[PDB]
Amino acid sequence: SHMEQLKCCSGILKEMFAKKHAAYAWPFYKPVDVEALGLHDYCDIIKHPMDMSTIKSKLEAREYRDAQEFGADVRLMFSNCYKYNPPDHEVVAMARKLQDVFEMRFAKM
Ligand SMILES: CCOC(=O)c1[nH]c(C)c2c1CCCC2=O
Repeated sequence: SHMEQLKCCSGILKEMFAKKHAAYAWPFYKPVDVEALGLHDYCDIIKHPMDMSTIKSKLEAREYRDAQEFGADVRLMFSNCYKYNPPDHEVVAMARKLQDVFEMRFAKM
């Protein structure tokens, strides 16, 4: 059931937003503020920005046909972070910790 697997996707996103993961998930909660100092080049590098609130809205608006499409947006959000930032940036390590949560849940769904 595609409906049931999308309910699992909503459960994975709910955990990613949970207090347990907040110490490293918070940079991914909302769209990157491209007007902040140091982010003048974000829009030139990142063609398709993505964040957890936009994914939550896409789930609510039924913009994902299946778990594969939901997973693609979660992975786009982490890939944007890895592409934009230097490999030693604090946010890259936070993205890895959050991706560990996602990949384990997504694989076992
Ligand atoms: C202080 C507020 O910065 C953020 O929440 C935030 N989130 C992500 C994913 C990023 C940033 C800033 C650096 C670029 C980046 O990849």
